[PDB]
Parts: sequence; structure tokens; C-alpha cells
Amino acid sequence: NAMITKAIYPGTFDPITNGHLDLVTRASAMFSHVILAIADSSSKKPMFTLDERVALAKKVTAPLKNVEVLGFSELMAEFAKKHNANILVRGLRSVSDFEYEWQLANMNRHLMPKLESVFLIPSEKWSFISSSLVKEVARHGGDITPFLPKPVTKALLAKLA
Amino acid sequence: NAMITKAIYPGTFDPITNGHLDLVTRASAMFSHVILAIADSSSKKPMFTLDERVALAKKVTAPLKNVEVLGFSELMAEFAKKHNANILVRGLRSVSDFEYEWQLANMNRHLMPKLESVFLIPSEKWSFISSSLVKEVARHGGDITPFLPKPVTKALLAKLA
Amino acid sequence: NAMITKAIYPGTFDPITNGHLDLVTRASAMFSHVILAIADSSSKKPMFTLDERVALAKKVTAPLKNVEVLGFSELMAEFAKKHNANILVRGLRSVSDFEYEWQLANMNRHLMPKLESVFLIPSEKWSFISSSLVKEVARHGGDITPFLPKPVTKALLAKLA
Amino acid sequence: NAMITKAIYPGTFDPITNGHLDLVTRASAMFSHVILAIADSSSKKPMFTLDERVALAKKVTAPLKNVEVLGFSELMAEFAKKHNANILVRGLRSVSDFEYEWQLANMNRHLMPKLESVFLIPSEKWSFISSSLVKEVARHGGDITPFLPKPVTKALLAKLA
Amino acid sequence: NAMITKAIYPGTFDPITNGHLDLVTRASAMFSHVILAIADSSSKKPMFTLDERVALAKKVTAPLKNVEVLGFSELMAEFAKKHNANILVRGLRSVSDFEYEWQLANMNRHLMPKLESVFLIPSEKWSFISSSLVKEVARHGGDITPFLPKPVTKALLAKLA
Amino acid sequence: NAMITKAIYPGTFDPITNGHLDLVTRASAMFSHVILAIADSSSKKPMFTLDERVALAKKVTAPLKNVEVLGFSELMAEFAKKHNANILVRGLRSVSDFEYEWQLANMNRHLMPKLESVFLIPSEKWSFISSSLVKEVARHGGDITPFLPKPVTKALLAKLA
Repeated sequence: NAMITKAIYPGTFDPITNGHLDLVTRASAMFSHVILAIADSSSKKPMFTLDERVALAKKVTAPLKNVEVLGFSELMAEFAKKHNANILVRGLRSVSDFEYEWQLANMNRHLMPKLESVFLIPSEKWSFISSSLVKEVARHGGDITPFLPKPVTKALLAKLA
Repeated sequence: NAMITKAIYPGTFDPITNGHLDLVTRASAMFSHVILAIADSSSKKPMFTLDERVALAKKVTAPLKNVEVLGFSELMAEFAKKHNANILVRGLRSVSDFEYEWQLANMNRHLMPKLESVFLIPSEKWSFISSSLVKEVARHGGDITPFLPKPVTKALLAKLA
Repeated sequence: NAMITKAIYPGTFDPITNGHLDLVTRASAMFSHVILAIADSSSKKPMFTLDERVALAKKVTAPLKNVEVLGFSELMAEFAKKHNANILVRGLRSVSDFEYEWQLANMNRHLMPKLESVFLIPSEKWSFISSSLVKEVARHGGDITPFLPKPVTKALLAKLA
Repeated sequence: NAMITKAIYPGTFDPITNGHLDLVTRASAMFSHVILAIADSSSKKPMFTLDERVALAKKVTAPLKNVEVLGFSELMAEFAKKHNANILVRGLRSVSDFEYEWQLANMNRHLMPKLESVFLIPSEKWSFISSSLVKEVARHGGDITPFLPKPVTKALLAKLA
Repeated sequence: NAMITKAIYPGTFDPITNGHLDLVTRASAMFSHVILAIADSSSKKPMFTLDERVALAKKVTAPLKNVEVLGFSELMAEFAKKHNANILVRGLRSVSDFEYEWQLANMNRHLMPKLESVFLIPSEKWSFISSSLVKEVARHGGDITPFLPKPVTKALLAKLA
Repeated sequence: NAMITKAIYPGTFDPITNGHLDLVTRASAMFSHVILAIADSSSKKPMFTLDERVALAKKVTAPLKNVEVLGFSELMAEFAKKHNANILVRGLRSVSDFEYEWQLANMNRHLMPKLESVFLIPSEKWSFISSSLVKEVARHGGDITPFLPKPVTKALLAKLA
């Protein structure tokens, strides 16, 4: 019995990393449709504007047919309801991640009871990768090429040099 | 674009709890087909024989149309391959759970690279519930009715009284 | 042998949540007198002024006879000494909470050796509730009524709308 | 407004350590009456019989006027109800401890809703001390005198030599 | 100012894994001399006898000039004192590991104050690898070749087939 | 076979605490040479300027012959390469520390593959000590003398009074 599963994968993606890419690629294999959903996150003062983050995520998800990249600024749950998504995908890289995802998953069960939160663990290759430490390394001209897709490295380097 | 997602939900289920039931019910809503897969687990010396555990899981999953209950004794990954499952569902109740699931998910990526492990957090109602503590409470005639489906409570009480 | 136990329950309470209320209600049942102690916390830039937070905590603790609400800006330990409190009550919602409470409890043992720190775990109903995520949800008009006492919801909604 | 607070401090205490002693001493200062409650724990196969563990705990709690030592084999919650205790005291030495205490506290809220579970963190002097590692060190004639009260060291050494 | 640093790396090594090998290789690069120290561990009922575990560790550490493999059954601290070691090397694969190592490091500071405990994190390649799960996978004929040195895989397979 | 081990111990040290001092003293006993390396950390807005932090660390490490104090603002890995250090020493006070050190150690393995990261656990005396909580206590005139070397206490008190 075939089904349409529509999933959202929301985050700040500032910038999208090899870790994010691994997760959305796996979500893409599992669900009928995936929205890679980029939170405006204004109060976080992101390095990249929302438009830049949308452009970068489009470049790296281009080969995934059933993935669409969209910017949003409302609650992730309202965004899911707006797009008729029934699954919310989140990454769990470690124990510190777990606390917050548990709180958030419970909040979201209250806000949208039929939205199911599901968690994916990145491959051990990428699991230690953190947008913030990569940005800190790049600020000092350290080599970050192992952690970011090629077009993302190029934009991070331009944004700094 | 509709898809057939076939998931396995493996565990010892000795006995199946309200926590397990919440997870398989959610898996059932998300995937085309779910096998609730009961590990023989001989070296764990379960309270209930495999047959008893299969019978109890059938009683409590009866209303879920797309769920099938099966006993197995091989590796969970080989079991998934045998049944053409592409998703392995596991519960994460807390931080202690996370360590082991991370190790197991990585092992399973090696054994069956196209099998995707996905994690679900039980509702806060059930998250503290642990088959072992419930069994310990039942051994002393404590009331365990909040933690187990009714037929499971009845069989636990008979197995002890 | 009857005793006077005087406890302080200190925090930022910005705003007081159903979690805080559950803890102070339990502290109230256990100890002769409880001061719900609201830290000025200026460097945290709270959403609500100290006066507003005191007023809200008075509204929701009104039915607890042996609870008094007081604003303070000194060290919690000096505040306890000033009010002759022998017990300092803190909540532990999760593992992340534990680290900080351990550090703080040890600091406080040095500052006031006869002040005893004791920890309470909120009911599973409220344990995921975090003032910061509730405030984030409210900023977007999400429904926060399950997480806050009614007068607190009303003041949060006015403070934002 | 003076109150009678009756607390139970239950555990296996095999044997009672400097950590246990620090906790019961603090409980003794806070509550009207403390029962140091020693679980038979038969299925744990303790090093010391219940009688030996009761005798050792009596020797080290002798100076605490309001502490009574009692052996029990029922549920800790039924034991508390039997003795009219309204507080259940448990130690939290670290994060691993937290998981289990959370599960247990929630179970006990179901079994005895008016019994309040409260947690104490041992002094940094004793917090790493674990009955099992001390027993392992003693088996090889390592010096364990820093970790156990003097009469407990003496009985551990006799039980082994 | 050149120094002789003598380190011990103690464990059950049942059997030695790619994780153990990565750690001893790194210890070998850092210290003048490393004893890979294999605990008899009788009460753990190891899969491999002490002699077999010593032989396997010799095969895989053969290329490391400054490493010596020795079986022991006393306390690791007394073993270090016996061999004039001033450094005790332990692996930390995750958070669960941390609790126990902290307890053990503190115990060892008491038993041998001049012995320094130092911790190494395995490469992300090997960090999820656990002797017990590998043994469980091998029992069912799963492929374990990514996790063990070649001679260890060969002996594990003979020990089971 | 004697060796030159050159270690770096990098941090913000704002200000150097009894915990830092315990670690550098232990590093000093183990390695031929230790650079106590003080990160400019401009974006952290430290309480003490880099020069003040260098001066304070020189005062408290004066008795350690093989320790040198240096300020730096590049990546810790490039700093190590610049000074020919082969060991990077970091403290692990608790579980929360572990997450970040794991990420950082993995980043540093990429940036400088022959630099070995090694971890030390402070003595239980100092393990709860956190520069930030000490600074918070000092701001209110709480007694911080147990947590800081005497010259550091004196400079913290002048910097505030």
C-alpha cells in the first residue's frame, strides 16, 4: 500500500554542511517529498542572509529530485501545516543535541499533533561537524574543505577573504 | 510520487509496554508496512517465551492494519534484508539510550548500507517506562496498570501470581 | 520532634511556568516556609521586569499559605542567610541541568556551609517546558496555554501583542 | 509553623560508604526523622547479608539521634507508606545516576502520589565513590580506608582476608 | 630536556580491536615505552583466555618498537608501580565511558598519587566500536572485518565456527 | 629511549584558576616542555586583557621550570605547529566538556594530523570550578579565595572593587 510522505527538514543551515547534506540525502531516499526548510533566524544574526543560504542549499541539493528548498520565518510546525507535511526530520549528532530535540519534539506535538518528529544520526564521517566551529576555523584561514560542499567552501572563503 | 516504505521495529518486547505500543502506532501511521520484530534474545533469559511475546504483541497491535508481528533470531539487519525492509525504527527514551543506538546504527550501516535507521521519541506519558522496572514492581504486587496494555498486565500478573 | 524548615526556591522565573508552579507546590507541602525568590538577573535582560515577575508569581502562588514571593539581587546564598533559610530548592529537568546545579551546589557549600541544596524533578507533564522555548513559540502566536498558568499566558500575550 | 517530616533513605548499602554517611547525615539535619532503609536485594547477591548491613549502618549512624536503621524486602514505596514517611531521599552522584532516578521517581509517583522524592548531591570528597569499585579494590588488598567508615573497612577486610 | 615516560595501557582487550590499536599506536608515538597491559579479568569470563589475548595483542602491536604486551591480574595501579610506569593511558569513546573513567582515575590517584591518568579519544573511524557488539555480530556470522585487525578476525571466526 | 615531548595547553584563562593550575602542574611533570597558551579570544570579550592574563599565568606558573606562558591569536593548531609542539593538552571537567572536546579534537586531527590531543581530569577539589561562576560570585563580593591562586584573587578583587 503506497503512500505520499511529505517531510520537512528545518534548520538555520548557516551554511549547509556535509552533515546536513548527508541527512537530506537520506531523507530524500526515504520520503516521497522533502522540503529543506531554512529558518530566517534573524535574532541569531546568521553569517549568510536567508537568500544566500537558500541559494547554497539549492546548489548542493540540485541532484535530489524530490527535494525542494524554501525559506521561512514562522514556526516550523505552522510551516509544516502550511505545506501539508506529516514528518519533521531532525539530526541528532550527540547527547547535547538530544535534550533540545526532546523539548522541541514535545512542543511540536502540542502545536501540531499529527506531525511526526523523526531523528537521523549522521554518518560518523560528519557527526562532529558543527557550522560554528567550521566558521571559526575559516575565520583564521584554516582548511575547511573536508566539512563543506565545494560551492559552500567557495562562498565561505569569499564571505571572509 | 507514492512509495512503498517497509519498516522493521525490532526489540525484545518482554513484555510489550505502552511505550512500545506508542512507537509502533506512530511507525504504522508513517510507513506503508511495519514488522514488529521480536528478538528471540535467548542469552537475555526473557521473562516470556518468544511465542508468548509474539501473542501479546499481536493482541495489542491487532487494530493496526499495516503491522505484522514476527519472531526472529538472526541479526536484525539480516532480518530486514530478508523481509525487504528499508527502514529500521528504534526508540530513544533518554541519553543512555543514545550511546547504544549510535553504536548499533553504525554497525548496521556497515552490515546493510541501504537500510536506514530512524529514531522516535516516545510521548512524555511513557518515556520513563522500562520493561525491567515494571517487572520489578509487578514481582512485589505493585500496581503496573498505567504502564502496560490490559492483556499484557493480565499475562504479567498470571506469570507471577 | 517537630521542626521549622525554611526553604528558598530561587530562579529568574521569566515568566513563572507550570513547571515552576509544580516545584514550589511540592516544596510548600514539604517545608514549614518557602520563599519563592526572584533574581533581578539584570545582565540576563529578562522579558519581564522584576516587579512584573513578582506580581505574576504572587498570583499563581496565592493559594499556597506558607509561600512568600520576594525579589532579590544579591547572591542566592546571602539571600538565604539573610532570611534564615536552611534549605535551597532547585529543579532538575534533565542531564544538562545536572552539570550546572552540581557546580552551583558546590559553590554554595563553600559560601554557606549550613545551607543544604536539595533537588526536585518536575512531573513528566512539565519537564520539557523551558521558559525560552515557550517565549519563542509565543513570539509567533503559537498556542502556549498548556505550559503557563492562565494569568501568565495573559500577561505574555499582552507583552507581545 | 513546625512540622513532622519523616524521610526514608533506601538503598542496598553493601556496604555503607562515606558517601552514604554524608547523605544520611544531611538528611538527618533536615528532617524530623530518617529511616535508613536497607533493601534485602536478594537477586543482587550482596557481599554482606542483610543483618550484617543493618549492623554496619547502625554503627556508623549511632551518633545521629533521629535516624533509625531498618531492613526491608518490599517496594520502597510500600515501605514508606507502612512507616508513614512523606519524603524519599536519594543520592545523585552523576549523570548516569540521573536517568535511573528519574524513572524510579516517576514510578514512585504512581505507586504513592503523596510521597515526595528529593535528591541530594554528595560532597565532592565522596562523589566518585562507588561500593562496587571499592569492593574490587579491596579484593586485591588495595587501600580503601579513605572511602569507608572505620568499622566498615574492618568488616570488609575480615570478609575478604 | 629529554625524559623517559613509561606508560601503561590496561584493559581486557577481549579481543583487541581497531580502536585499541589506534590508541596504543598513538600512545607509542607519544611516550618512551608503552606496556599494553591485559587484565586477566576472570570474573568477566572473557571469550579469549589471557594467553590468547596476549598472543593477539603481540601480533597486532609487532610493528610498534616501544610497545610490550604483558598479562596481569593485580590492580592496574600496583601493576604500574611494579613496572615503574608514570602514565596510565585510557580511551574515552563517549559520555558513558567518562563516568567510569572519572571514578577510576580518582581511585587510582588515591592508590598511586604519582601515577598520572591521561585520556585519548579514538578516531571517528573506530569510536563506535565495542568488543561486545562485534562479538554479538560475529556470533551470527555478520561481517566484522572492518572492526578488527586481520589476525583477530581470523581468531574470532575460528573461536566461533 | 628518552624523548622531547613538547605540549601546548591552550585556553582563555580569564582568569587562570586552581583547576588550570592543577592541570598545567601535571602536564609539567609529564612532558619535556609545556606552553601555557592564552588565546586572545577577542570575540569572547574577556574580563582581563591578554597582557593581564599572561602576567597572572606567569605569576602562578613561576615555580614550574619547563613551562612557558605565551599569548596567541591564531588557531591553536597553527600555534602548535609554529612552536613544534606534538601534544595538545585539554581539561575534561564533566560530560558537557566532552562533547565540545571531541568536536575540537577531530577538527584538530584534520588541521594538524601529527598533533596528538590528550585529556586530563582535574582533581575532585577543583573539578566544579568554572571561571564564569567564580566571576559571578566575585561581582557580588562572595568569597572566591578557595578557587583561585592568591595573586589572581587579588587582581580579580581590584578589577571589581
